Amino acid sequence: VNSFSGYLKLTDNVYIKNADIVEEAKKVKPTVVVNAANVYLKHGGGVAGALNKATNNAMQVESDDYIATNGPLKVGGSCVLSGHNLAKHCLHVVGPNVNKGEDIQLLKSAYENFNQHEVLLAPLLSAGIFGADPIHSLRVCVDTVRTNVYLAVFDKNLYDKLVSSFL
Ligand SMILES: Nc1ncn(CCC[C@H]2CCOC2)c2ncnc1-2
Ligand SMILES: Nc1ncn(CCC[C@H]2CCOC2)c2ncnc1-2
Repeated sequence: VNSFSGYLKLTDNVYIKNADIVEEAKKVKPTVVVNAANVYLKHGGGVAGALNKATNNAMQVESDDYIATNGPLKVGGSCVLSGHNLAKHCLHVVGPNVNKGEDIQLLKSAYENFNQHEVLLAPLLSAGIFGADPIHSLRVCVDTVRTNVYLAVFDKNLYDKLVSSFL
């Protein structure tokens, strides 16, 4: 049993809810919240900007030190950092950004990072300002992630479309 509430079950391991990933993290304090990161961990907008704002910029300060030591992530890669006031840990995952011309085949590699964690609260990778089709992102998630993932879909309109169209 876990603390996640109000989710619709899509498969054995994937659950979905119309929710802002930030308010959900604040309520649950999950072991792992996933950030929709870029390779520079520059948390300007989208899910990353919202998560970072909720940490009072502490996520960005920690991230700048990580990049100064390690250099940029790979598209499709990840790193584990603090979850600050939102979660125990934040898994920063880089999905391909279609609005920068990155290979959408890298979306599967991105979701494979989730398999290193038994339970996660996550957004749909490469959705929103990363420019991918969220229906596609949900299909790759279901077909790639084997651990238990609780997806927070911000847009109510999109949430209803994802559920209604799910095979
Ligand atoms: N502000 C900064 N940003 C980036 N780097 C590169 C770090 C690369 C890693 C990779 C292997 O070990 C070092 C910096 N070095 C010093 N200051 C830096
Ligand atoms: N605070 C937040 N800001 C942005 N997004 C992503 C918005 C993109 C669309 C497409 C997939 O889901 C919504 C969030 N998702 C959950 N919480 C979020």
